[PDB]
Amino acid sequence: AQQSTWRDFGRKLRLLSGYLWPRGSPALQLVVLICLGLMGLERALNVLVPIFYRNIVNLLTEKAPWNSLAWTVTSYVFLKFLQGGGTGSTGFVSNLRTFLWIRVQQFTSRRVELLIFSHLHELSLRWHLGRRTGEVLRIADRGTSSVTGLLSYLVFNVIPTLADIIIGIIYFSMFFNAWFGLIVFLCMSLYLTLTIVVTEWRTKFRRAMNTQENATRARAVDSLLNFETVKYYNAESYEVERYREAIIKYQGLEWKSSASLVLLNQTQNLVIGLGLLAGSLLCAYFVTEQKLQVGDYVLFGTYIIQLYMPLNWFGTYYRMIQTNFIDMENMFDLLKEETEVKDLPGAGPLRFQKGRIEFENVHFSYADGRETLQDVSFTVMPGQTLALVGPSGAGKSTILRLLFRFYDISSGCIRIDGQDISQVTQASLRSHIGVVPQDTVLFNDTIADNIRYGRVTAGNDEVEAAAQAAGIHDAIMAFPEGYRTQVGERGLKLSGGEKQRVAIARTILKAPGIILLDEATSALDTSNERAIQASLAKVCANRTTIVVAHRLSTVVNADQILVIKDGCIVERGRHEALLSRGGVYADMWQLQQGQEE
Amino acid sequence: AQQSTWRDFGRKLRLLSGYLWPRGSPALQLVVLICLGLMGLERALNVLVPIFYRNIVNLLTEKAPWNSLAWTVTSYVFLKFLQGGGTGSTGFVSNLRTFLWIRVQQFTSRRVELLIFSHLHELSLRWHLGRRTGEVLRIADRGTSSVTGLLSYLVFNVIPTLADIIIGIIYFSMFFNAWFGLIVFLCMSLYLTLTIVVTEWRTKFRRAMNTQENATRARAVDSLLNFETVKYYNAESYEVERYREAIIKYQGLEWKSSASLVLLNQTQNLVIGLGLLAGSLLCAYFVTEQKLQVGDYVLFGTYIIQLYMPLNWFGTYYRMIQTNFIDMENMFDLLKEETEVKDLPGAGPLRFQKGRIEFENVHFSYADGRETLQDVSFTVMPGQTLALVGPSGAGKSTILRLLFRFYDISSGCIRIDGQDISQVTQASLRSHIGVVPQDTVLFNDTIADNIRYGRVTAGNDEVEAAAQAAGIHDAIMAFPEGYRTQVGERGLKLSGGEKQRVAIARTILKAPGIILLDEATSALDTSNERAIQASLAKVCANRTTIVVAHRLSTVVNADQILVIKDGCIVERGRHEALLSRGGVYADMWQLQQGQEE
Repeated sequence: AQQSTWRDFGRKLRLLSGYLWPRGSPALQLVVLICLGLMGLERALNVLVPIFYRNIVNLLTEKAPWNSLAWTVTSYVFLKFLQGGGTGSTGFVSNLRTFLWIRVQQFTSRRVELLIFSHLHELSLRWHLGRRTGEVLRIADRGTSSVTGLLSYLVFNVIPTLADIIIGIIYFSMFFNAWFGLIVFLCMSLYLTLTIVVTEWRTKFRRAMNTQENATRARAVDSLLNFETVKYYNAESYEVERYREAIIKYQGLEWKSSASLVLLNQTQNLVIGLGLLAGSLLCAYFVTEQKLQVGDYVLFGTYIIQLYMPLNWFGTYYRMIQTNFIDMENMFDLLKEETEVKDLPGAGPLRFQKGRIEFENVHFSYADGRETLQDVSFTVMPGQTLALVGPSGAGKSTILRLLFRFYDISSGCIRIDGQDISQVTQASLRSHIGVVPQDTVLFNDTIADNIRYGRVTAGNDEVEAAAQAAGIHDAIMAFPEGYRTQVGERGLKLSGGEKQRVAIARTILKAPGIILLDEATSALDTSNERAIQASLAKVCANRTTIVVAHRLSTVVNADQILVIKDGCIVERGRHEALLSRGGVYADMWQLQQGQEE
Repeated sequence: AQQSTWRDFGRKLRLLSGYLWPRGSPALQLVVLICLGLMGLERALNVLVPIFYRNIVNLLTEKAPWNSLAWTVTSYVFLKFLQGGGTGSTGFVSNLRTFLWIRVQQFTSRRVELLIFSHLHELSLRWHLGRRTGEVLRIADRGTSSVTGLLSYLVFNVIPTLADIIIGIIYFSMFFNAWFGLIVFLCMSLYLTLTIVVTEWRTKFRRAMNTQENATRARAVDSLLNFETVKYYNAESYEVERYREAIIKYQGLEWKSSASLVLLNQTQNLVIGLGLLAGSLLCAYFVTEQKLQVGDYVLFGTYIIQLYMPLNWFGTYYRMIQTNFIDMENMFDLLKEETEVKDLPGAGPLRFQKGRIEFENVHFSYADGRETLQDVSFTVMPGQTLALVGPSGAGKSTILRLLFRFYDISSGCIRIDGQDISQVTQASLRSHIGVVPQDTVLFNDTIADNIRYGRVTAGNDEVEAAAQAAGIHDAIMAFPEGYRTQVGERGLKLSGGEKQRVAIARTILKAPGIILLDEATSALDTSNERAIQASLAKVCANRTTIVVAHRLSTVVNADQILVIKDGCIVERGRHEALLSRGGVYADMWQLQQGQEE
């Protein structure tokens, strides 16, 4: 229950990383089994090959014919080839183990990254505005690389290194005289303690260096963005002198940081030299003079400096483990709770005998932000043109946003045909109704598979039926590549109303039950819209149509309109009556006829 | 004369990097001398210490008392401590050499970076058009780090490594039998050739991996910025399937890249193993059986794998040398030619008996861009209010920049008092006249040393004389820290006209001869300006004043105005006459009196 690094670490491993591989089950567990087998084989070879080095030295000092030497030295060169030298040539089986490990690394990275990317298509848009999304994608894929590097380094470069230390200290404690193992243990404990102490002494100097670095960069960048000001008042020498003393003090701080780093290197060198100074325990100390051989010296001198080379790399792991742990908690905690979605059981899709919609007393405020609807209730028969054309506040878009189930509002629930919307599922509502946006964004793809996006699986009718029904067969046959023009925004800007008519073509390829015009054009001239409205309102048919606008040449229904004020209806009138009797829309009509010239 | 990497490289070293250190001349050449001495000492120790290893092995196989062994093995541990192990512990004298080298590294980095930063305060914005300065500052400090890393790596990690190779091959060619040196030379030539061939084979795979990486990132980021479009039309599975196959083909390309990298590691391992396979030339090959000792084997087995460990690091140097060379040519060529400045000899500062200014037929166009002045000539007596208040084109703001000597214009040079401006120096003109900008930018500093820039070494009359003469002593005594409020833009936004009145306070602390009131407020209400204009025009005194505006409640001089049209005067009139006779300013006055309500 405490805030530490084993309660959450033990909670996230309760069979969560246990079904990590349920896809390639015949031929993926064999890969990790062969990787563990090669890891154990390499840990065995690291102890096995200096024994053969000692055998070569003992056979040279105790002279033998060439048949007892040639196969021995070729087998030694072979067994050293299987484990490489030191850092150089990285061994024969370790890099092969990484070449086999890269496939399951790609598999687990693909799994966790698709899990994140599939999680970020639920959890609603109310939370869809943190302030940015490039930063959350950057911490997302840094977190995926972080968790795969963390698991790889923790299972490959910490635990096998410690196992090599344990098998070496068992070797020195059992097989020479149980005297060298005390030296190895004290030297390695002193090495690790001095390394972590000078590392935690160095981190604050590095942080001060970074703060002085971005301070002395921010002192210069604003001085050079003010070029006109520095060409004024002829004071360039003062600014270059101040930047001179700023970079002087920055060089002083990073000189302190470099002094800390070379002191770390000096302490590691002093510890490894004092540990290697016990090579004088190979002469006249009941060693090598009475009861040991010649190769027992070179075995020590090879194996001690052999097992100390992975201990150099404790630098640039510890900070990497810290950054990987903070990236793991950032990707684990700050991404996955819930926002709004209620897919409760016992839910039929929808009921669609007609196209009615019904409203009863909606009440919502934007989390005590922008004021919005109150006391709105009306009933629309199947097949009707309805306008929401009041002043440009929040209640206009409010009608457009709410029927699509972005968020719940009040105890009262909306009733489309015969069932409330809080009980039924999401996908039937998102499929049976279809809106027309204010502006259409084409993806970086062709024009033909931007019209495809609603239906799916083309079917070879989108250039034949949808392009002709929108009246755009000429312009889809007026492309240099025929119709496959592979630009959405990285090439030519297409037009203003062309994006709206291709959104209407997408709506035709959706075939909705209730269409919600949502601010039809709002960007270009009305002379194109009033000319091509016979094809724009072809999708306007025997179905419920709800349109919002402010250029009121489109609203010519003359049946009933619902001019809104501050999210509150006070008239619930109609077009001829709001031009005649209840003038609020009439005053807007006077100022609009004054606006037309 | 050819475009290659030695003509310019030999031209930039003709005594340019020869006076690199003329500041710390008593105690900075000793530092680089001790660094070269320690480099030579470490190159000597790398050959010296395996000789003592051979002596230890020969004395152990040819048994001696402990007095002939103990000092020998302690001296060997000492001499190995002075040069470290392999990569581990980095030696005793090399890291000390870098600790002494970091000071002269800071010195040369400070020199070249202050040279760049002092060069970028000269010439004319006839370059101050490069639509980006963050990138040129980024390329600038990357170039400084580039050139210091290039010089350090070239003098420390290439030439001493080659000297170690030469002294080793002289050792093998002179001291064993002149047979092992052929093996070492052939092995190292084969190693370097295979390394550079597989490196140039791998670079194109890395470039293809980077192109597929940013392609598959750009395919996802625009899909997720269109979250409303993907919540529309319920087609999330299609986008995640397309992103699935995109990251599949990206993983295939980077699998090819990783295969190339592990093939490079395999080729290096094969070459070092085939070179080490000549350790079978230490048995029955006129070696170690008739005329050599036991330590001659371990000398070979230590020194061959000793001198091959710097040869591993040819990777991640060659690409670094390429990036450092392209950064060096980017910082060397694309920064320093000239723009405009003419500081020719034979130039008096200025002549300042009065405050006259005189104009004769200016003609300029913005490099065939925006059309500007033609046929403008007039004469202003010392002490006069003059307006340039035509339509908002390019001819209004032409004069302030032009009189301040930003650029030459035509054969007609301007004559301020008795001398043309193309002959005299820059600093006297930039000091004797002072302008008032449209908007004032406060630096990230206190308020008191933002007023202090004009005088230099203000001492403490700026809060007493300048703050009282501008009438701002109350607001400079109304701060929580008294007056030292350490925010310019990172804290509170101060006000609109407060920046203009503190610019007027800076102008008072400049004490100009001719003031150019360039677009006084242009952002806030006129009721503050017309109330505090008695302190705004306190600097308006017995001196030449030139003001530009469009809110014409300020221009009340009624002496002579110079309303401009398309950079051309056709009236050269006055206020009462342009309201009475030559109506162009009168038509502007009619539409402005129609604009006031």
